[PDB]
Amino acid sequence: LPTDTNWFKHAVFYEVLVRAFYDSNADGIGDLRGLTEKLDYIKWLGVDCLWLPPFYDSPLRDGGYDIRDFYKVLPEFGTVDDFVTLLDAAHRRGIRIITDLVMNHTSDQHEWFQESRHNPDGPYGDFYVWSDTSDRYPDARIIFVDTEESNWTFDPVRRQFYWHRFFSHQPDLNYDNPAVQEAMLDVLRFWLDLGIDGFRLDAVPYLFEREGTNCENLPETHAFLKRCRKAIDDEYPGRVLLAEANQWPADVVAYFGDPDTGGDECHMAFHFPLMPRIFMAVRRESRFPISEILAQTPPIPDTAQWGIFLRNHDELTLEMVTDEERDYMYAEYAKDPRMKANVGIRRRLAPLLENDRNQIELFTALLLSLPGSPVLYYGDEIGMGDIIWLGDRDSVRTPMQWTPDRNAGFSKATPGRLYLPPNQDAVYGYHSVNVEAQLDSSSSLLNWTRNMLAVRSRHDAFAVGTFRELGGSNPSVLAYIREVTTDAVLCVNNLSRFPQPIELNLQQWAGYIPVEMTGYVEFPSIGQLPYLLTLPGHGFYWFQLREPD
Amino acid sequence: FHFPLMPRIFMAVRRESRFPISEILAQTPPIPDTAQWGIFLRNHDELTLEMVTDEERDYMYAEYAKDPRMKANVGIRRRLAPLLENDRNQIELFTALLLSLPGSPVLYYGDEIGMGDIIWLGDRDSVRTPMQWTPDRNAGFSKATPGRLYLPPNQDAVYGYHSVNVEAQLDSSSSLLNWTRNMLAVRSRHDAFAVGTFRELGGSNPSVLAYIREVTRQQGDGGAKTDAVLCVNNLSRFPQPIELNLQQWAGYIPVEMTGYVEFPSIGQLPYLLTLPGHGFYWFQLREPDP
Amino acid sequence: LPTDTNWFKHAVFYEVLVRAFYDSNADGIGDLRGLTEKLDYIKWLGVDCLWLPPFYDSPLRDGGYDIRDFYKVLPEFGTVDDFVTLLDAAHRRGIRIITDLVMNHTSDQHEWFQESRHNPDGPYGDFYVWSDTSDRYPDARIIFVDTEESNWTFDPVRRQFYWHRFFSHQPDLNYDNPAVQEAMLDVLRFWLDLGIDGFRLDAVPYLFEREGTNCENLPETHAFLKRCRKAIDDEYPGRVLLAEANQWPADVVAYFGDPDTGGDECHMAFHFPLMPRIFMAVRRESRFPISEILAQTPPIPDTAQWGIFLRNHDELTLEMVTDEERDYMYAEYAKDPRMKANVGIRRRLAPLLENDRNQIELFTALLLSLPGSPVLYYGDEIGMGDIIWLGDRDSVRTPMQWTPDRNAGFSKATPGRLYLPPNQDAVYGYHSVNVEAQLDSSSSLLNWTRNMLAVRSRHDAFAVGTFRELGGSNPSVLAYIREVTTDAVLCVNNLSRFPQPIELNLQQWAGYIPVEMTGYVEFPSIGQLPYLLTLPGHGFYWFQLREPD
Ligand SMILES: [Ca+2]
Ligand SMILES: [Ca+2]
Ligand SMILES: [Cl-]
Ligand SMILES: [Cl-]
Ligand SMILES: [Cl-]
Ligand SMILES: [Cl-]
Ligand SMILES: [Cl-]
Ligand SMILES: [Cl-]
Ligand SMILES: [Cl-]
Ligand SMILES: [Cl-]
Ligand SMILES: [Cl-]
Ligand SMILES: [Cl-]
Ligand SMILES: [Mg+2]
Ligand SMILES: [Mg+2]
Repeated sequence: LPTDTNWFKHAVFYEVLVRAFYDSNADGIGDLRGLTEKLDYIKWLGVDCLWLPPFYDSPLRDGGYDIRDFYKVLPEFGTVDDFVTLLDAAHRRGIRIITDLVMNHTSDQHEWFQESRHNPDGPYGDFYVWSDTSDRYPDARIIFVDTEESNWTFDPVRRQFYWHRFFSHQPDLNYDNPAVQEAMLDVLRFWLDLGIDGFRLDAVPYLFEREGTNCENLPETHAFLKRCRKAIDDEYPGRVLLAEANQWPADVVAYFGDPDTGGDECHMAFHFPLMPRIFMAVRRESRFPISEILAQTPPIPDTAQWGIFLRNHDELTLEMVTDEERDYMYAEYAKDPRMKANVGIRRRLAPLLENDRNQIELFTALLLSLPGSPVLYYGDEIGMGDIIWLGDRDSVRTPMQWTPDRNAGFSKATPGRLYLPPNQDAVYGYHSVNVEAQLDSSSSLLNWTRNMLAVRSRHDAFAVGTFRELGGSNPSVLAYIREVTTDAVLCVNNLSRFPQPIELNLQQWAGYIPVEMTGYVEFPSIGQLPYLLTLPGHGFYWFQLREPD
Repeated sequence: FHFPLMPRIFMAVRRESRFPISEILAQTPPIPDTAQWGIFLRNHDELTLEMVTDEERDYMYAEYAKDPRMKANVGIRRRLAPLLENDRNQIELFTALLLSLPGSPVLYYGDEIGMGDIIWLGDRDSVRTPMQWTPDRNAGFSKATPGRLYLPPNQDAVYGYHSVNVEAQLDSSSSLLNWTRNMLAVRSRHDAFAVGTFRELGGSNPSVLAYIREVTRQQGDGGAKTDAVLCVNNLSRFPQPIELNLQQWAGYIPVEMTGYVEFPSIGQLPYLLTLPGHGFYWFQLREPDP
Repeated sequence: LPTDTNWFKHAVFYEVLVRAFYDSNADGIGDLRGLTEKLDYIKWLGVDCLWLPPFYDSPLRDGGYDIRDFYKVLPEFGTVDDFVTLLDAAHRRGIRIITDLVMNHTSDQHEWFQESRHNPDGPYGDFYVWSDTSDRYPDARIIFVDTEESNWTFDPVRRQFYWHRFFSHQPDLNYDNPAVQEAMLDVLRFWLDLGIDGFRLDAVPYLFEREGTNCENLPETHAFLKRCRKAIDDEYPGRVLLAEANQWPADVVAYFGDPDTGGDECHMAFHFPLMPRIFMAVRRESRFPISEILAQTPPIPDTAQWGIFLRNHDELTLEMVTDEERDYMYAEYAKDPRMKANVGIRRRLAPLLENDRNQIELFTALLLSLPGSPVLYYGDEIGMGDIIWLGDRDSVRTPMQWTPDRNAGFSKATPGRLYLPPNQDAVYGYHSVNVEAQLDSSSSLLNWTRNMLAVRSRHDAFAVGTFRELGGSNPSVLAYIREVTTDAVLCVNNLSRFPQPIELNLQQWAGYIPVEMTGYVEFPSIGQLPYLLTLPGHGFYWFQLREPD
């Protein structure tokens, strides 16, 4: 695709798992050719970039975040040639593709690790972090404290301990070895040469360890990220790096790099607390949890962008971000029985909201109008459910529900051969929830979602506009303006389950005509008196503020 | 019974215009003080399966045949949800109208949970299938074998008893059942719905039907139960503004009935209300404080 | 097809409703083009001739047995050209087609009747049976006694009464008018010229009325049937006429015509009491109800053949045949709560047998091995259920269940537009019972049924062989031999729900080797001692009796 260094600021992303989308070869597992065959749907929906979770060769002990070979596609998905076919077909439709790349560690099945343990004096001997003792780095917490007794594991072949921030079968790479830094840069270039549009870099806060520190966010870690950005800048302009740092927003800004250069590390990073705050704002019928999180988020470099999504947990660690000192809602999450029940489990949007269509629309409207580039998760656009018993992550990784036919139209294989089963319950089951059934009526969730994407795409203000919170009489309503300079939009959102009035001081736009964006009806022009808007429970409106003749 | 009401409401929504409703109400002659109209959300009389019409006096006479939904169901009783293609917003709108327009309303069993129908059973029997109490065997209507039921329950993915039943709706405050029960409770506390006058307010926007209903008020009353009520109904599928001339109620405070939120007091200027597609509001008009 | 005057004796028929089989045009109603597109399935199943119930233009007030135009296909099915397309496609596969033709009456919407009533002095004035009184023919019973107050109805246009044996909207044709006889012969020739292989002639016992008689089975009625047979014989050799006479078998033999000519009326007629007797034989665990009905059936002409099927009711009148004087089981049917519940309602095979797979196989084995040409009803080969609330006839006329997809794969229309809905219950619903699901395992009812048809087709004895009941020690077991002279088969059937032994005197075949027909295992050769066979509850065996070396 022609280079366009700001495409990611205007993009709506769609996170879609290769294994889950479409099985074209009847082995019961989604594949790259299958995903390629469904690109017309993705184009029609109106998203701009696919985000694929790891599809590399892997023993799949930790969902594929345990990588066995960075250079090879998991065989059941296809080969590198199928990946290029997918890339070309997407680009032909103006769709880009990014993927997750785990930087911190590999599977213990990786040939580098097997050489490291079997041949310590060989070229891979120092590719991992080895020690005669388990005493080093004692200030680093154990991320998976209920599963791992220690961040050090004794290897029976090498008879030394090796370091791992994640599970024991995921040994950490030794970034103090210059050959490791070059090998990982080479992985980046391999996929960039194939034509991938970018990566989400995963587990990067953990790259370097140092005594006297908690071994996260070290300056040498940021230094390596600068090398990655520089390689991109110099060799592949127009590609993107996204940071997965599950930290309070103030701490995450460091991952965009030096502000004096306009940003010299990641182009994007995720704003994790957004969904938990929106969720609590609705539970409490108060705009404040949202107002406060946005107001307290520091400025980022102008060429950079936050990523946002409607999830309460990071998919790598299954942890919800928080901060004892800087999060006023810190103790409040535990008081909410809905938040409490789902601790450490990914859930889809409809189940998080008890399948309340009004709330699904409200949360989606906020996702599409708040500052940042939004990520939609595959299946949320039809209101798919999840199956929590499959696992904390696999809960939301069931097959895409295309039709009410056998296997939800995901596969021609026998049901017992599917990698995971489709939902089969009365509410979320494929007999009632599927793409085919929603294609017809203009009032389905799918068509509503598609229309909202079309509307958003016609207003640059949503992607790159300023953000001005309007306050107002009523704390149950969140109202704001997005503006870019010629394009100005007003968004009003009712966090209460009951109808609410709001009087807004819109004097600065006096004379302007609010045009509602779905039906194009012209509302009364703005005057010097406060503008009354009335919303039903959980309702919202988007208005284009049109200049007077 | 006032038979043309539902066909006119149905057409008003199809047309996104208040007039088919404005008109049948305006043209309905006054009736004795002792008397009351009965109203219901059906397009056919159950005895004859005929829809009432009149070549000379119904301006919509030829228009019904032009609507394919209307045409398909000629001579067949259908339940409310199926008539409205299971659109929850429309079910609420039609129900709000049924509960606030003049007359005494009749709800049909099962419409409060959004039951479907089974047209193949017959032109009347379509709507006479068992009440769906639970997702159990026979929808919890009977312990008999299924082959012995007088008629079978709905079994499809949309309306079937595994999905649509009383038990499933009892829990959530947001179910259609709980919403309907709350609307009935609200109505029962406001006399103007049952015996109030009817004053159509007109307004800038033809897509919105607005009216006020008032109690004449005699001896030993004064309270919410006898306060005037204001109802506003959006017949368009899109969000709509409406500006109302309520100057005779200057100073009164509209209080929305379900959540009890006070809206700005009525002034001499036109009062702006904004509605989502197919939305409605009910307000108690409270007399101001001296 | 090349003429073969005995094809009907070797045929397995498949009764299939055009409206129910396959909707190719997405109007929700099965059609001729759709039936044509499913001929590969019909060929694969292994049936030899389709039997289509009436598909003529009709207001459908009595299931299409009320005909408005004998020369026109009901428009929603297609036109005469689609019918010829179907005919040619079937013939190409070696499949023949017969259809129901109602001879006794037309709809009151038929143009003949409208002319008869409006223009009495015109050419159609005497096409129906008119009278100033309702007094004629008082000895004729009212068939539909719960619905029709009289066999005479007063017409408000002509202001005379007209005769009808069926419903009032089905006026009887006047066969004493020679122009009526010629017009009906012309209907026969029209369809024969198109290429149809034959007709089931319906309601023929009622053609003529005479004072002093009950107006059934009159000699003039048989005389007209001889005209039909003669027209066939002379102009279209190799076509077939089937009689629908719901009468005791002794009375039905008259419909084959004069034995001295080898039969000069219908080629075939149905043996209605067979299923009720098999049903009662199983209920009582005794072979006698079957033995007796077969033994008491008189010989028929050698070029003629009984038709047999697994139904308890005639589809025209919804009556079960019986005889107060000649049926020893006459009072017994009412004592059986299963028979009692289903009086006057068509039910499919699986529901009649409470979905007991062992019994479905037993009844099917009997259908395929007893004397006569069997008719399979569409859907029974996969074990379809019925929906009794749809009506006494429409109970068994729901869409063919092809797949577990939307509308059971019968149509692409919306479900609310289907002519009738598919079964949706946990036992018989299309999510569990459909062709697709049964295609795979060799042990499905569909594949079992197909294999039984293949086996039957390889032994002429089943079609045209003699029938010798073997008696035996055990009254719970029905054993017989079918033989043609070189091909001899032994069938043994356990009517008891428990395992049963039977000792058979097979001395006449001493030395012969019984070879079981499904697995081809050779059983001990027959000697002079009685041959012991042991069967599980409701089991059966078919053996080929092979000549010794
Ligand atoms: Ca590390
Ligand atoms: Ca007759
Ligand atoms: Cl995947
Ligand atoms: Cl590869
Ligand atoms: Cl994540
Ligand atoms: Cl989550
Ligand atoms: Cl009525
Ligand atoms: Cl109706
Ligand atoms: Cl048919
Ligand atoms: Cl035709
Ligand atoms: Cl029959
Ligand atoms: Cl039957
Ligand atoms: Mg696959
Ligand atoms: Mg059709």
